[PDB]
Amino acid sequence: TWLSDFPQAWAETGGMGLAVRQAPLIIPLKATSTPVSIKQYPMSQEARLGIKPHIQRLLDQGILVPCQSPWNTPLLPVKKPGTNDYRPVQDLREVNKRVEDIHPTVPNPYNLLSGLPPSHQWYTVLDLKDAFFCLRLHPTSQPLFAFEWRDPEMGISGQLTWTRLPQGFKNSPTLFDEALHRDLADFRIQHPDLILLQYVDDLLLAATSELDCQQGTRALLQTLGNLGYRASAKKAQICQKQVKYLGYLLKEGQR
Amino acid sequence: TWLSDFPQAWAETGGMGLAVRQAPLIIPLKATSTPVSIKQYPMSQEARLGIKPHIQRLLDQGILVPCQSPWNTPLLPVKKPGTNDYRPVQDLREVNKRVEDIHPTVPNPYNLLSGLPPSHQWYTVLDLKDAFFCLRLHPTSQPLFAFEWRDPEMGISGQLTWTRLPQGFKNSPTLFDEALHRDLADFRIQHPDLILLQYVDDLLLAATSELDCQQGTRALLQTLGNLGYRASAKKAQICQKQVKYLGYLLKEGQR
DNA sequence: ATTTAGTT
DNA sequence: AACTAAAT
DNA sequence: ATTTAGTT
DNA sequence: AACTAAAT
Repeated sequence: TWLSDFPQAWAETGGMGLAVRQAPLIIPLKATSTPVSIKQYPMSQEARLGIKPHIQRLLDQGILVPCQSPWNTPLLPVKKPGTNDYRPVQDLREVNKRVEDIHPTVPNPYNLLSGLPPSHQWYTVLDLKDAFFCLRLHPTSQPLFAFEWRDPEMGISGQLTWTRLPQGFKNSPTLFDEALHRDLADFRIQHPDLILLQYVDDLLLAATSELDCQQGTRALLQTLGNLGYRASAKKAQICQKQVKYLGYLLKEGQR
Repeated sequence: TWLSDFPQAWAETGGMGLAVRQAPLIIPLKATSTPVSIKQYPMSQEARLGIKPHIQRLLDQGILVPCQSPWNTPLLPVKKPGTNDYRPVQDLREVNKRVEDIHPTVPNPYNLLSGLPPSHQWYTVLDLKDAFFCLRLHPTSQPLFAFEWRDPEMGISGQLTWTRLPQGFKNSPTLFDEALHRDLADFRIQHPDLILLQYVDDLLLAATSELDCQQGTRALLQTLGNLGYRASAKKAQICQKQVKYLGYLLKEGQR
């Protein structure tokens, strides 16, 4: 039982993650940027009620904190179903435009998979849960991602912001990918025979023998857990001959 | 008085032209072409009355003749003014598509004018009237350009066609330009010092001295008249230092 | 609620 | 230029 | 009266 | 995709 031997490595039994080895991230602005404050678009009670539980959970988790900032972007009520449950989606486009660009270092899936040799037939796929939220944001950069939150009946001060790398920020995928690479560098050095592919929060470990894949997976889960990341036990594909990775179906070394 | 010394050369005093040296033109069809017969679109009495005098004049001139043909294209009532006088415009597009293409040998005005040296400052401009109609169409090709004509009160048999190169035919400008070049080849050889530019029916004669331009123009008018072409006395610009040719204003050797 | 790159 | 489709 | 290449 | 502009 992998879930039992590695309690800390799974999102199911390890609690929200936090990359303890990673220094809080500082987000540099473009040379001429000035704060932009876009008023919150009026939200219906339906959308607000649907979103509230999520905001509360994040505040309880310390991922969202009250603040007073010259920056402000609108929260969008987005429901996946035909018209069911709502979830908060922040429109950070005006913030993204004022943030200095960085080199896109995340490889496209096609090129990433090209590094998978035929020799390693035993695959293991893990996806990290709430990956961006595992990376802390430096207090100086936190104000940048502020939005307004007002509960008609006892609403928070006014604005809330993130203490972790947020969704909707143009550099999140790249910064997370680079941070995880730094954290798993040693693991790669300690396991020369293993093949590890990283695509932001989607990991593929490849070994030659079921045994290698087994021991390798134990080591990877142990490492991820200690670093503060959390993998989804529900979606985990362990030591399989066939697995689904990045939209592909890896079987017999195909795709 | 040029109009008096060259009666035959002017459209005003020489009658409709006819290039007597040019063999009637044979129009080759594309390898797979078959006759196309498009019914005449109903025409209002207003348009018909406006067009009638033109049709009658052409029939009197032998330019239009009755016929029975498997080919037929529509006549369009087109009035230049805001809604005044109508004139017949034949829609020969379906005929054009079935006629074999020929190399476009008429040079564009820009390139044509590049052959005008600074030495020849005395210009003479003539435009031939009803140029295409001066070229006969071989009896075998005449049926190709048939259209319907019916006078509510005593209408012609049915169809009429052209005995001369028609307007609206894709190869008319090129075939006329090549025919005139053949007819004026000798003139060019007999006047080495003169510069003659031809753009379909628009002619520009350039000389070094007013005298040369004078004698040259007399010779050109005499030649055109004898060949069966007719120039517009009204629009004629003779031995000028400045003239309008092909939309350009030739002055001092400029443009 | 807005933007934007595409399509029609 | 009026519509779609994506995207935050 | 229809077509067509362009624009909006 | 609804409109224009030319063209025969």
